[PDB]
Amino acid sequence: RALRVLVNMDGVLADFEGGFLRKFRARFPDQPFIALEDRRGFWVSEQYGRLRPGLSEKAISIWESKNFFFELEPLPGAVEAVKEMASLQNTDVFICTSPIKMFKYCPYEKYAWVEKYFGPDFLEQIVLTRDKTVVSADLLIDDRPDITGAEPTPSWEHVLFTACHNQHLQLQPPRRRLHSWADDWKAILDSKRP
Amino acid sequence: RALRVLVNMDGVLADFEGGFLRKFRARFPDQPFIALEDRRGFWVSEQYGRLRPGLSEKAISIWESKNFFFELEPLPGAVEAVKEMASLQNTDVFICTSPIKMFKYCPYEKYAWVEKYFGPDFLEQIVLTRDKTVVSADLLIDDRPDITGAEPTPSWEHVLFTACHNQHLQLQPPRRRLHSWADDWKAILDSKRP
Ligand SMILES: O=c1ccn([C@@H]2O[C@H](COP(=O)(O)O)[C@@H](O)[C@H]2O)c(=O)[nH]1
Ligand SMILES: O=c1ccn([C@@H]2O[C@H](COP(=O)(O)O)[C@@H](O)[C@H]2O)c(=O)[nH]1
Ligand SMILES: [Mg+2]
Ligand SMILES: [Mg+2]
Repeated sequence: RALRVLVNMDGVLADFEGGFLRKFRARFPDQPFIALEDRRGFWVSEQYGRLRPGLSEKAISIWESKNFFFELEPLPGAVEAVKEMASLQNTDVFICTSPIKMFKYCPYEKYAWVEKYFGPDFLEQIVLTRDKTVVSADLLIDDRPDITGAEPTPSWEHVLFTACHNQHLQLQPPRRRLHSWADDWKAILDSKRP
Repeated sequence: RALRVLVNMDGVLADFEGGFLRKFRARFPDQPFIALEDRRGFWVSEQYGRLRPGLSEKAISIWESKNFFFELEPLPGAVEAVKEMASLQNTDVFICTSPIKMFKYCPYEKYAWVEKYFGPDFLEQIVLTRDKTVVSADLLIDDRPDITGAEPTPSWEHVLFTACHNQHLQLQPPRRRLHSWADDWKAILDSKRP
């Protein structure tokens, strides 16, 4: 009865691409890097691995480091939009995020980040999972183009959230984008309501 | 097409009740405690709060402490059963667990625990969520009697896993139990297959 919306964290709420580039450049000032305009494909590490030998492992070391997730800046409009979305009648919002393989800091810092920006009561809305297809909802707003897993027919419509790495991608009809949080996300939600 | 089974962690895989009692008694040897045979109701803290003033907060302090989740012993047969279950043809297993409010240690230690007992490749199968009703599957094996959330009609059948706190409960037909991991869990799975 309530519309359920899954909102991805990295690349949708949290500025993973920007934070990564900044910290990569600072730690490795003598290595080549990929400017955001030149990013292509979900996997940062893979593009860096193509750019130079040993660069994938260096890239990985940035997001495995303590404070990487906690110190990510919110994307413009993301906190305000999600707060408003959650407050709408007949609308349930969950933050759905996939932790990295190295688990020392990432889960903890993602909870801390959500507490920081959305408050203690929002922690109840976090779902941490590597497989988003087993989470049921009406909508999933997520910057990754290919979302697959154990469920071959997920219940959600995946709305692609624009990011540097996907901005040039042609989608198969009838796949839809949310171009930024300034774009009209209420229209997208409303299209799914009775 | 593959049968999907959600297996709860505390009280099903990990011996939360036993670990809690042991550590409570050791930390607070002068306080009254609740023997496992006398446990009633999901909420440990609530029963302790009825037992004596200030005991709820003392109980909470045990599972908020570092190493509490990591040091939980597996329940008898749980690791062997879940390993076997995951290896079955046409069967996908996810571990579905609700972290406590205090997030400093709990998420991290639950990942570490799953790595310890099931190996690195099993980390992909963990779902951390306060709301299990938004995770879709054929079966949920979980020791908590009342499993509710944002989805009024979850896709799973909830099979109640016996625990000290629920062993006396009469369920509404046609709700079903798994009495322990020595009980015939394959029959329960098979009952859900085409
Ligand atoms: O090349 C990459 C790019 C992203 N990620 C990880 O993928 C997950 C996606 O996070 P979210 O967008 O689901 O929040 C993050 O934990 C991020 O660190 C990688 O492991 N490798
Ligand atoms: O009185 C209680 C009893 C259990 N729990 C918590 O409920 C969650 C259930 O874990 P799981 O059975 O979903 O793995 C655990 O994080 C456990 O610490 C409480 O907060 N209070
Ligand atoms: Mg993302
Ligand atoms: Mg449990």
